[PDB]
Amino acid sequence: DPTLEWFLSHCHIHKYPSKSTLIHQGEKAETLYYIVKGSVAVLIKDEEGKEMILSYLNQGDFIGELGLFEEGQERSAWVRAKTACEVAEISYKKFRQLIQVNPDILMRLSAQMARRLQVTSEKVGNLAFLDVTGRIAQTLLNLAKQPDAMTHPDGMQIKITRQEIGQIVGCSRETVGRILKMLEDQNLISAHGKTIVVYG
Amino acid sequence: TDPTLEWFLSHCHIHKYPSKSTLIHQGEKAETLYYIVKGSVAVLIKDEEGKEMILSYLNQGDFIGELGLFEEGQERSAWVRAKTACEVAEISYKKFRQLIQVNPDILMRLSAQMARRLQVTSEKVGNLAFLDVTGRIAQTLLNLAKQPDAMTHPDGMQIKITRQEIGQIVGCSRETVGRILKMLEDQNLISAHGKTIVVY
Ligand SMILES: Nc1ncnc2c1ncn2[C@@H]1O[C@@H]2COP(=O)(O)O[C@H]2[C@H]1O
Ligand SMILES: Nc1ncnc2c1ncn2[C@@H]1O[C@@H]2COP(=O)(O)O[C@H]2[C@H]1O
Ligand SMILES: [Co+2]
Ligand SMILES: [Co+2]
Repeated sequence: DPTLEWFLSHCHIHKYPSKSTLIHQGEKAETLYYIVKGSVAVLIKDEEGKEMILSYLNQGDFIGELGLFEEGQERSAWVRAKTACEVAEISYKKFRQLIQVNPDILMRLSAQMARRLQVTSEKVGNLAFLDVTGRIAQTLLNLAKQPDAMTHPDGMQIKITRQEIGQIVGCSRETVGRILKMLEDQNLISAHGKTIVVYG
Repeated sequence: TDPTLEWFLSHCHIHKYPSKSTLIHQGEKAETLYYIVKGSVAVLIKDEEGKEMILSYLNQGDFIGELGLFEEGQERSAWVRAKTACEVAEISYKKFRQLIQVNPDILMRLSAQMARRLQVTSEKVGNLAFLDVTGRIAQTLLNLAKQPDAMTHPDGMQIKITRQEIGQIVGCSRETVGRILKMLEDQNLISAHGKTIVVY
């Protein structure tokens, strides 16, 4: 679509190696990103320093949008490259100009914000309403739908550490280990360390 | 005076909702957007058995029902309940989308609110994670003792909050809250005197 191409023509490209940080929580926010390639993790850290993965974002996702709409905003979270990342970046000042030229670019941005509120709202509810077995089950399904998932003779294969899962659902690495074992025993997955096949 | 808002409002029609009435039911097909002209509401989600978690309080000046705007056929993501007598302006998504094309500033106003809500709800995820209901209640009382209208007290800091309110913050039953406060008291973390609590 030409709207996106137009948008990108006003951006400039940065490349981020896997594990590098694109955005630090608390920074003054002045620029918008769009993921051209790769994936990032959005992270926050509780009052006792435990890291918490709010979301993964992928090709086609905007980042750094939350600071755009009122003056003097700080970045609300850390964003770290999960894989080699290529991102287009544009100043808020410039983006505001584009918005006036073609409102559709704001529509696409706002649509992702709405989706994120829906998703994050469900996540907070599940923290109270779902047990860790349930949260991990859902997470495994979600990861199987991610661009880095691999089709498998037996289903969809994912690569992920117990630590990462713990940071997603809010539990210890050991808890994850035990629950992965249960889900296996329940014939929902087949574990292989940092390699898991999800059935469906 | 906000010319942009008044223009938008001229395309709306007004509804009056009595205190405790439900403006929006989770699951209903979303086709309209609201703007609160007067009053306050609570946004809540519920587990299969109907236990409530409050996500936000919204009041005069806030949009509600915005999350289904960017793609037809979505369901309301939460319940919205009137806390006081409420007057809301309502408009179809179809009409609102036309306004956006005429003047994208109306979408900017909306998006500013979506962005604040995502930050707030993300913070709630970080707050509730890695804790069970007891830990969540302990944390909740500790945060309230740092809020504006939290009066000083010889033993610590005195706050006023009901069991139902606490339960809605952490997503548990008031029965559960009651049990937990008694223990917290026993463990010399707090002193509970009805709707009044002193946090040490
Ligand atoms: N709950 C969330 N879901 C998805 N993305 C988020 C969430 N919270 C923060 N972000 C992203 O992380 C970014 C951190 O910088 P910004 O606040 O400017 O913009 C933020 C969003 O792009
Ligand atoms: N996390 C949240 N914070 C603030 N408001 C919310 C949140 N989740 C849902 N809402 C509001 O509740 C509404 C329910 O209907 P909609 O999904 O159409 O639009 C939603 C928002 O207006
Ligand atoms: Co740059
Ligand atoms: Co109506």
